[PDB]
Amino acid sequence: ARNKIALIGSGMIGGTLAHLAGLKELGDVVLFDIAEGTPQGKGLDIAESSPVDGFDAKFTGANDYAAIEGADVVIVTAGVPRKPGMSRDDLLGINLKVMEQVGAGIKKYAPEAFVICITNPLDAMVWALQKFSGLPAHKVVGMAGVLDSARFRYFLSEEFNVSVEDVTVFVLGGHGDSMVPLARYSTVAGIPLPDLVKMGWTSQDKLDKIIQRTRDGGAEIVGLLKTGSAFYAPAASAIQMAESYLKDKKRVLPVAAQLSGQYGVKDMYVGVPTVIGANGVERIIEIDLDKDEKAQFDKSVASVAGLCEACIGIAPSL
Amino acid sequence: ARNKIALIGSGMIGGTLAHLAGLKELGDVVLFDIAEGTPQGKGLDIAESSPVDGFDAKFTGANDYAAIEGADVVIVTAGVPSRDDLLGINLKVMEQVGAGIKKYAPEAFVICITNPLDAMVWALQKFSGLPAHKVVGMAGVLDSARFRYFLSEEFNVSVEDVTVFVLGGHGDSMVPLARYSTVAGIPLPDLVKMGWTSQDKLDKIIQRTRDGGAEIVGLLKTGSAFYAPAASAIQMAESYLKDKKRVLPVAAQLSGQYGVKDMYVGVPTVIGANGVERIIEIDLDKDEKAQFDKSVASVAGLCEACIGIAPSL
Amino acid sequence: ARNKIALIGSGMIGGTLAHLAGLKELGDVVLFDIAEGTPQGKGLDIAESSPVDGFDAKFTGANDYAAIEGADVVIVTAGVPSRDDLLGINLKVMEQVGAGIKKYAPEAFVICITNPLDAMVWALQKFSGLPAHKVVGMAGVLDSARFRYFLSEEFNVSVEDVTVFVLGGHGDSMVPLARYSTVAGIPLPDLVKMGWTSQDKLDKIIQRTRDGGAEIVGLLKTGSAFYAPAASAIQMAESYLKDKKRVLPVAAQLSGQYGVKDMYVGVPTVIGANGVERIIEIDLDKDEKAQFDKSVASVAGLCEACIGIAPSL
Amino acid sequence: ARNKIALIGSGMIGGTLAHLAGLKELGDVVLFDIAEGTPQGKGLDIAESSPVDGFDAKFTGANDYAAIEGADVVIVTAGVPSRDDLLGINLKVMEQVGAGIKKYAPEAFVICITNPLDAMVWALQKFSGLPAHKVVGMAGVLDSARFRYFLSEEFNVSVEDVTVFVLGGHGDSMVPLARYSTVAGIPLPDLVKMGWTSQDKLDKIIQRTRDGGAEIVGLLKTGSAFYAPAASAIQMAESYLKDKKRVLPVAAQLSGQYGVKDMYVGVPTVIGANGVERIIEIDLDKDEKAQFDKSVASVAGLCEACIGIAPSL
Ligand SMILES: NC(=O)c1ccc[n+]([C@@H]2O[C@H](COP(=O)([O-])OP(=O)(O)OC[C@H]3O[C@@H](n4cnc5c(N)ncnc54)[C@H](O)[C@@H]3O)[C@@H](O)[C@H]2O)c1
Ligand SMILES: NC(=O)c1ccc[n+]([C@@H]2O[C@H](COP(=O)([O-])OP(=O)(O)OC[C@H]3O[C@@H](n4cnc5c(N)ncnc54)[C@H](O)[C@@H]3O)[C@@H](O)[C@H]2O)c1
Ligand SMILES: NC(=O)c1ccc[n+]([C@@H]2O[C@H](COP(=O)([O-])OP(=O)(O)OC[C@H]3O[C@@H](n4cnc5c(N)ncnc54)[C@H](O)[C@@H]3O)[C@@H](O)[C@H]2O)c1
Ligand SMILES: NC(=O)c1ccc[n+]([C@@H]2O[C@H](COP(=O)([O-])OP(=O)(O)OC[C@H]3O[C@@H](n4cnc5c(N)ncnc54)[C@H](O)[C@@H]3O)[C@@H](O)[C@H]2O)c1
Repeated sequence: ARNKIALIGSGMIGGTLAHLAGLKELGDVVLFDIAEGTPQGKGLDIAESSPVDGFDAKFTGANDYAAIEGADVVIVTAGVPRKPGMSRDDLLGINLKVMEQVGAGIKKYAPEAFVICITNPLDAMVWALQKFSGLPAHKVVGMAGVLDSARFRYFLSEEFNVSVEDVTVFVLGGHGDSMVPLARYSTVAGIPLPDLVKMGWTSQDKLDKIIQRTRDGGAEIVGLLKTGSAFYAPAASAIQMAESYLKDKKRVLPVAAQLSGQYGVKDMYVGVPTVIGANGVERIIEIDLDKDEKAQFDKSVASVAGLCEACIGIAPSL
Repeated sequence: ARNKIALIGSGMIGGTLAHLAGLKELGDVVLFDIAEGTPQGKGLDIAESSPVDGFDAKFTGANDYAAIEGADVVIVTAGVPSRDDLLGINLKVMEQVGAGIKKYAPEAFVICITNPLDAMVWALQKFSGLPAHKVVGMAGVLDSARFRYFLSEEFNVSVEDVTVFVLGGHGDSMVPLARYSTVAGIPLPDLVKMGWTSQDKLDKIIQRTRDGGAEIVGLLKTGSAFYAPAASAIQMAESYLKDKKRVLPVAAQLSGQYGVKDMYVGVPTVIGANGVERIIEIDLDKDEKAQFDKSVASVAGLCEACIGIAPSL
Repeated sequence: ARNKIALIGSGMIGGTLAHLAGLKELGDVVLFDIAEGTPQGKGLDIAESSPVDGFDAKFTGANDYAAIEGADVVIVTAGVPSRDDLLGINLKVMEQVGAGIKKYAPEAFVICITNPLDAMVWALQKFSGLPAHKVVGMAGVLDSARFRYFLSEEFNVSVEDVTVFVLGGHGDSMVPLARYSTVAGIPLPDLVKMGWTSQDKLDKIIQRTRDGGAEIVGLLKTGSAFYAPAASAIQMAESYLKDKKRVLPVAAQLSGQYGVKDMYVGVPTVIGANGVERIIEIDLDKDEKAQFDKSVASVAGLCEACIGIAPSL
Repeated sequence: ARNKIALIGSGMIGGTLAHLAGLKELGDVVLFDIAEGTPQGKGLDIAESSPVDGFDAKFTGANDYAAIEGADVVIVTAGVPSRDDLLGINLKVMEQVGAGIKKYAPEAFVICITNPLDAMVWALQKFSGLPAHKVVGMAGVLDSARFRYFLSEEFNVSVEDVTVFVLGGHGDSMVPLARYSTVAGIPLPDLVKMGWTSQDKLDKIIQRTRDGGAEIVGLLKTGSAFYAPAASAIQMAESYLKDKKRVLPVAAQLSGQYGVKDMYVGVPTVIGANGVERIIEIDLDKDEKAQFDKSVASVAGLCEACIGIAPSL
């Protein structure tokens, strides 16, 4: 029988996840949304594209959670944006409620799924989502690092004029100010960035500007598109996480995972390097940070706790 | 020198074309549009996604036609969605696009998607002045894709083992040939005799193909199909770039085949490094010929109208 | 957990099978053989190739059947290349492989490539006791692959657009159906009428497909074909593993279809997660029916020769 | 047109190159060899496989160098498995191969695989007289692949998340840099501290990488590795053909970098549409410098023996 992949949210990222899941033959897809028609339409559109490329996959649009029954992977993009100066508490209120509905859906119909959360704000929403759903935490993760890592790698490849395949980056934490990059564990062909700077490939000021561009990467795309946000690279990033699970690949990926002691964090979701295989998060890799790195990490973890506490405020259920 | 692909139009189809061209490593990509920001944002988003799968391609977003200079392939989705109003709006778009290509990409293989397809690609090759064998319209591959998918469902077999044969345009102007459509080489009428489905059901599947575009519009509400149309045009671009010589149903200029001259019609073509290298002229029976003729006459009308807006044609 | 694919025999075909399974990411691979060193060697070599393209798959070489335990797919190329000496040697190999499969991989989909194919797959399902819908032989896809390749060269079109239809086995036992072979849905006889080729040329192509294996042996001198056969089996494996429901010519057990019972014969099948899910039974004309029966009678003879050797059957 | 890839040598490596080149749609392929039938047979066998997977590529087996005319990439495996006797035999081959490339493919990117590699590639570019930035030796990619595979097993992670950095050639001439080899950006020496492994186990993996080729020869008994060597050369070719600018360890001509002039050594290179577009010059510590200089000295030694046997150089 084929793997089944449910996508909870059929907006621009949802649709892109479906298309990539077909192209890559990851299994049958269910596109779920509250909007009537959108998931049916995209699903059929993608299904109609399939003979051109030759992949055999079912695409079902649904407005009911029962459609996701037995899904091997669920990818959650359902939620609302920060439109445009609405409150920070307003946002959390709407998306926490969505995390509660989705969490009930998955618990009922797809309890054994590997769940990948994309909904913002990520570190909090994925934390709310595993509490609300009750799934084992090693089976519920947030996508954030792979995306930041993709942007950073892309910018470095431009800066150095080498393949994106030969750039490696190491990032912890979440997006924006919460990102904690390690330049010293980032490389071209294994040559660490500091050594590349020593050799003149680029300057420290330029590397810093590239790191900042990475922090602001989501907002840059918003600024160019105006009416929506990034969907191609976010979709690609989550599909890479799903693929590592489906194929038991044991990729080492930066993902929002539940820490239970590591880096001195407990009962919370933080962007860390994880090995993702057929049993979800199989190992969380604990590096030995230096004093500056530790400071920035502890600052990032504290900022995420603050958000989680705001969520407990609005939804004390948690 | 990488191949260069220019996408004129950075809407939903344009973006999907760019993503596929990236994923399939077809070359560097330029997203053109009149709307500032959109091409640039989609291009950067796709570029940023590239480390994930590891394709190396440049994605440039542009608002100036000069950006398409030297493009090996150009895919045109520009246009807007009164019959003589939409024609006049879209003809003017073909006019600009034609001028752009003439100036900056004269050696390109050009694939037109803008509706109404047969009239638009016909106008576009006149406006651009490019050799007709290098200017084609995508329509058949999309209709053929929908029809195969529906048959795949009905018969519960792989999409890869269904072949269908279509002439003409979309909707009422489509001319399918059941007898030249098959599963593993067994023609549809033989499949019906074997009990794989009924004629009534086959007829409904043909009708569903006719209405296929309107079906997706009714489900999406705010816009139209873009995955299957994007995939269909990429297939045509890929056959050119790789000199594959696939036999694809495409809007091409006929010059005597099927008794048609100086007109674009959906016909079976072999597409290779030289563009349209061959047009296949099949022997239509009486009823097929009548359907094909009605279809060509209807394309003739749209063209006559276009002449009566832009006498330049 | 990943799919597991067990390859019984690690010669040139087995190694190619392993490499293709790797590149296509069909799952973990077990190479099995008697020759010491060989399977462990090719497995390691392929494994060490894996970081280049980035596929993650285990390659285990083994000289003992226990390594194949729980295989989702087993592909058997084991055997040796007088007629009653060939049947005797390979019958004994089919017996050893069958008990191996019975003991360790009873739920596997099994694909037999050992010659003479139609008799050995029939022997293999009897010895193994596996359900028949789960034991098939590879022959039709290989013949069909060659035939399509020759036609693509003749017509100068993509291999993707040529479909051929073949029943029976290799050589003189092949029964091709020109009327169910096409280019983009146009049957070969109709392509002859358009002047794309002649009937003489088609006949030579058909004879070339009958002799296609001997041709490669005649070029190589010291061995036989392995790339096309390997690719052919992998397509079969893949349709099973991905539940594609491709319609493929395969040696399958008939039980009434075409008038044949308790015998394996090359027929069109639908291959999906349950193995052979349907045997397609087309309406043969009088001459096809006669050619089919002659081919079936010939296979009946080989099987009778086997029962005389191994009354177990 | 399509890219053209000429394979000089149609043994096990050459056939695998041709298979990979077809599968990955890198272009048309010419298999060359002095042996009659072999290249024709492998070419035909692979071509006959093409309809299964659907790649469109021509395969030509030839026994005359004129067949390679116009080749964009040439991959040389020609050769033979007394040290001065081996150098004498294989230098003869590089002279003949050099003469054919010079006459028929003077604009090719040439990838040399024939042993002993750093001497033979050096010799090949002198005999052929092609620009040095267009003639390279494949060695480092293969060592890097084995090394990354062994580490991937060691730590139970994807092969895609291991990076290794290697200078020099094979065996004792290899100069790995543990500090520039990683999992997910974490260097080998730090992994030891974090207790993921021990220094003693790293050392064994390094030694295993040095003996990797001999390890495969021991398992196969009667030949040497061909899957990983073929994958490695294809990666290099592909970086040229698709202008990827991959950072690959390759035998390249140094002209000052690392203190070496007019000699081929394994170094980090950026390979793009112009061949070796950059040679990366890292900052070696004193022990790495001594290791590297010892390795370079042993390559200079071989080149001198070569001049002994062929003063021409
Ligand atoms: N984490 C990251 O790295 C990252 C990057 C980019 C975007 N995002 C986030 O992804 C989310 C969506 O992305 P998008 O571009 O598809 O936006 P979108 O608004 O187009 O998608 C949201 C979809 O969710 C549906 N929805 C709304 N409420 C729902 C509910 N209660 N139940 C089920 N479905 C519901 C909507 O109908 C809509 O189709 C946003 O929250 C955005 O911030 C995250
Ligand atoms: N032939 C077929 O089978 C087929 C199928 C589906 C859709 N279509 C057609 O494809 C076209 C585009 O589809 P879409 O879904 O991407 O719509 P879309 O509106 O999302 O894309 C059109 C884009 O073109 C731009 N545009 C308008 N005028 C322009 C100009 N003069 N120069 C540059 N850009 C201009 C718009 O700003 C917009 O971004 C439509 O005409 C549609 O009917 C054809
Ligand atoms: N059916 C077809 O359409 C078709 C086409 C081409 C070739 N073939 C057949 O493919 C088969 C193998 O081709 P190849 O390239 O692998 O040749 P090969 O000799 O390289 O492979 C045969 C392998 O089987 C092993 N073997 C021998 N006896 C065994 C036993 N009792 N148990 C287990 N293993 C045993 C050998 O050690 C050898 O490694 C041949 O039988 C040939 O006739 C079939
Ligand atoms: N440098 C590396 O990293 C590396 C790694 C592995 C193997 N190798 C070497 O690669 C070479 C190829 O190995 P293989 O598996 O293909 O061996 P093989 O013996 O199977 O292939 C050699 C082929 O070259 C042919 N040949 C001999 N002399 C020739 C000539 N003058 N002109 C043209 N063809 C000639 C032979 O007929 C044969 O078909 C071997 O020399 C091996 O030592 C190098």
